[PDB]
Amino acid sequence: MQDCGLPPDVPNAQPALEGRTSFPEDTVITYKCEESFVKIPGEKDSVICLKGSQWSDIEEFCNRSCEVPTRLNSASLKQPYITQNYFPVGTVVEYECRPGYRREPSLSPKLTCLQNLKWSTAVEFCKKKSCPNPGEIRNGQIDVPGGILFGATISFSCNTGYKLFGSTSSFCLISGSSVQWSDPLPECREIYCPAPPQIDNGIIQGERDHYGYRQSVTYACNKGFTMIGEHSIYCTVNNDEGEWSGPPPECRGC
Amino acid sequence: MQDCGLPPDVPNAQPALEGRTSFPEDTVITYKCEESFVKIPGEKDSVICLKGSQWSDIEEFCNRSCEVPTRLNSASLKQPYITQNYFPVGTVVEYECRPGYRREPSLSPKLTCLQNLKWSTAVEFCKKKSCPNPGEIRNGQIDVPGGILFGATISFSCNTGYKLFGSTSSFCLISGSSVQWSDPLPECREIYCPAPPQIDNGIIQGERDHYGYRQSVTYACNKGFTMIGEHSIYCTVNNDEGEWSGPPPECRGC
Ligand SMILES: [Cl-]
Ligand SMILES: [Cl-]
Ligand SMILES: [Cl-]
Ligand SMILES: [Cl-]
Ligand SMILES: [Pt+2]
Ligand SMILES: [Pt+2]
Repeated sequence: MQDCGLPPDVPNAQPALEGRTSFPEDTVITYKCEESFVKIPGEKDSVICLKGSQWSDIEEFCNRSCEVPTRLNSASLKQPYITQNYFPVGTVVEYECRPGYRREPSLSPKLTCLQNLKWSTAVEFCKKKSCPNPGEIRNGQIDVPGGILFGATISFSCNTGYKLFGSTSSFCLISGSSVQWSDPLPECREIYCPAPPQIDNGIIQGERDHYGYRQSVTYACNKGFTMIGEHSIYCTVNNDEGEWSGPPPECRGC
Repeated sequence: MQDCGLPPDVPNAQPALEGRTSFPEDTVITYKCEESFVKIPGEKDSVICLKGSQWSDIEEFCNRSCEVPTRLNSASLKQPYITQNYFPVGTVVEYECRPGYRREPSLSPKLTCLQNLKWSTAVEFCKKKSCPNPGEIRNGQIDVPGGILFGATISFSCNTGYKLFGSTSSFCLISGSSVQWSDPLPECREIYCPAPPQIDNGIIQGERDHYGYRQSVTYACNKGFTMIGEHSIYCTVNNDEGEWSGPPPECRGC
């Protein structure tokens, strides 16, 4: 009926004594690997106090191991590395691209545990996916300030004389399997000036169905009359309504 | 004696006595109609001293006449009115159109000498001839401010994106028998933008031989290069030179 003394001394491991120094038979003491040490899977990490005041045998069960690889935005830890914590020197793990990222063939998606207990240099093996080419807007313009990769933003404009109809911008969002543009290409439609005013005792030289930006209309008085204002007027617009340069000339009189 | 006294007194007429008061037989004295007066055609205007110191008979030979019809630009006196100077009250003359004018049937080409010794009111019996239809200008405009009659002036313009080549105006001048357009219609030629600049590490999507107004050129970076700028630029045509909307997008980098 004798108690057990102090547990055996295990290298790189510290036992949880619970402030005790003597333990009754059938006492199980568990060790915890020291800093930079991860318990070797399948190894005895504890001791029991047996008859004759004797502790059960126990061998070193800790190996200097890497910390769980740091999360990456481009890729994730494949299985089963994604659930492991024991990473002794020489341990290599494999990654798999996230969404929306794509594999850079020329580069390896593997990380190694260096002697110094750190993961080998990180390379861009998982490169950002690139949305389809914007295209082109008829009588409009697309602005790609920072490429068209996953996360980029592009804007749309309408050339002078045209009003934009649709989305004014678009984002390279991730959509399921691949990547796509948030909003669709708008349309740059041609602005039209309201029918040119008609004048008393005068007429419009060759009238047209519609008048667009920079388009003019020339007037002509009737035999025996005179103008009062500009002879012609042109279709203004600016941003983004169609407007005539000014009032129409004037004929008089009789 | 063989002499004559003073010549008979003729109304509205004054005789040329030549400093003398007595005249020897066979002396012929001539009278000159007074102001506002013209001598009657085919009528004696002179007396002769005959035997017995007696002057030959003489009757009034001076009316009472208008003045040579005032010069007009449209019409010209007919024959023989164009050579006459004796125009007593009631005298009516006929005109004939000049070049390039034409008679206006509805109106009479005759002028009368009124009691007040003036010509009846002048009407436009000889109107201005008209010039052929100016026609039209492909991608251009013709400005007819005051009809196209003889003497009129018309201007020519070139629609946006086109440069005028030829006469910028024309006048309806008389061409022998008729009146014709001084100069021939000009040419509305299409302005071209200087060859679109090229960018480093990029290319022009489907380059063209020439670029006209509102025509654009889309750029494309080279693999591994990010396009930073306006995905495309268009050719703005400003009165009246061809210019690119702006700078071309860029490809980085390095
Ligand atoms: Cl692009
Ligand atoms: Cl005017
Ligand atoms: Cl005018
Ligand atoms: Cl681009
Ligand atoms: Pt005018
Ligand atoms: Pt582009």
